[PDB]
Amino acid sequence: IVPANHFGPIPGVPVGTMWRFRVQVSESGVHRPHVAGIHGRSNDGAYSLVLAGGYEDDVDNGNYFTYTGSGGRDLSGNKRTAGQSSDQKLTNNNRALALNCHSPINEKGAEAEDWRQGKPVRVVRNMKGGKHSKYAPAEGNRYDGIYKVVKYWPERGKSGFLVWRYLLRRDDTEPEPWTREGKDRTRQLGLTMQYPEGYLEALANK
DNA sequence: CCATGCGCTGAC
DNA sequence: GTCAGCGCATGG
Repeated sequence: IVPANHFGPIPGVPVGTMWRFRVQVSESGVHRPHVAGIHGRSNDGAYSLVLAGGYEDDVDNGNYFTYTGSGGRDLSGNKRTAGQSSDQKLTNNNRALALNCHSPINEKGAEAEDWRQGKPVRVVRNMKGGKHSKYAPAEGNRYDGIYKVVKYWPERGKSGFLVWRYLLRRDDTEPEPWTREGKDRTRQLGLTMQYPEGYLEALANK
């Protein structure tokens, strides 16, 4: 298996692979955190991210998307998500993702000199993003391939609070799973939704 | 030890 | 559709 700080595609996991739950995506190594949208280390970079419609400032255009950093929220009361109530900061996961950009870390944001030389990020799209994106899968989670950070910057989001934004652009030879070519490949590879052991059983009875 | 957290399940 | 809160993994 690969280390937790592995950059790039996970061997044996082609674009198009699908998992019903986040813990399954974690177990595969594609996106380790089972909750966080970003998996990264503040002195290395981000290895992967998940688009799940969790942040109102995200803009999903398929091969291109504007991702929002995490944080800027009050999670007291043992919460995992909430609306924006404070300015986000270029720290922890947010800092890791900015490091993927082919440019020195910049507190005011930056643009890549040559975006193709930036560190790769494995991208997963979750069905919940389907509320505003036509690229989200109908069910579960789907690995969509490698993307790179073209630029990142801070600005006031819909809430009026400062949020960090990142422009990601796809850089993968495997076809996008939402195109005719991607669907054909998924079919040819016989990829199907992965469910936990005995999940469907208990699911039906519910 | 402690902060973070783009989930998930059940009760309206 | 809202919404309250819990275990756990990862990073530091």
